[PDB]
Amino acid sequence: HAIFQKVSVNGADQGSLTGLRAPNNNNPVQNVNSQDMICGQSGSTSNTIIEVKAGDRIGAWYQHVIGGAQFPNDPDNPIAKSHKGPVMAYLAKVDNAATASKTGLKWFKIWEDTFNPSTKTWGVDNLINNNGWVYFNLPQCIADGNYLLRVEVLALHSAYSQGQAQFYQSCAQINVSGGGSFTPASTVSFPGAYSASDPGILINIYGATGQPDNNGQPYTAPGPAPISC
Ligand SMILES: [Cu+2]
Repeated sequence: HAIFQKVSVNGADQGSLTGLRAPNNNNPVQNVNSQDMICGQSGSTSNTIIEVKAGDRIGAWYQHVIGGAQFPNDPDNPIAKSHKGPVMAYLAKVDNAATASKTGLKWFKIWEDTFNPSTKTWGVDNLINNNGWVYFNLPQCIADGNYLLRVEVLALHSAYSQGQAQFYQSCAQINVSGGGSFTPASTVSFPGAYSASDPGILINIYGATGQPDNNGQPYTAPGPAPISC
């Protein structure tokens, strides 16, 4: 239970909900066929389009509720420790990031922090240790212009049952300058890219003594591999 609700650009805080299409509650999306998978449940929208340069260091901030912790010493801020899983980021090129319909876009993955089997560390573990932030660079080669930037937490604490993996998604509206001429060889659809039977979605992450360590096995994130310039 958490909401992606703020972006930073090379460390500069763009402000709460600035440029975001974000849900207004922290409940998960669980039906991978839902249009809610694209940018989360329909919630707040913003007219701002965040100016970024290709290659920039982007931060995406999750907190338990809109605005931060739900109450003093909230143990589930930025997200409950139990919610082990990967974090993924995708781009979709759009003409106008403020007015584009979220439906039917052509998505490609640019980054993910999944599971390190030898350290037993999930992307959500790093999110927690970075106080809700996940950091990644925009590719240096992507073309100039508007994009939606979709960031997604996949929490697997209940994912051993069909349709009970939990998704926490929002989209940021950005304009890229200083880019290159990259065109993705392949794109995917949301909804569509994920199937409930995917081995990173229908998964029992619990080991011998009940710890969520994936039995020290490698984990396969759903969707396509991140592009590289
Ligand atoms: Cu939760």
